[PDB]
Amino acid sequence: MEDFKKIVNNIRLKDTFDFKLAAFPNQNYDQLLPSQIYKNYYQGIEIQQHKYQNELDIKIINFLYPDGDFGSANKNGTLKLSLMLTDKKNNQVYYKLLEVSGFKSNPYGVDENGTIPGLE
Repeated sequence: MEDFKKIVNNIRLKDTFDFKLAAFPNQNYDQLLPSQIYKNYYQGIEIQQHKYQNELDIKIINFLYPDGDFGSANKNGTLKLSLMLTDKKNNQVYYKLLEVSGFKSNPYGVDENGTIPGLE
């Protein structure tokens, strides 16, 4: 169908697949702060794999702040997606961290509950 090692280097959000969180079914990426996603994906992630579904399986197993703390992520509207990629031919599982931006952001990194990065 297509060699896996050629399609894995092409996995990109909004292209190959999209995700929707069980906690925010009707909200786009740009209306969600990275911190909101990080604190609510435990409710469930629905993957919409648009391409390569014959050859590959894409799962987001963890959402991580690029630098380890929400303020930094909320400022850049960025997240580090920890992925699990299954090669459907051989059935081997591969892991890959992918950094994506385009999520809601605010200049100081304050979160959805008013918390300020580093204060208190």
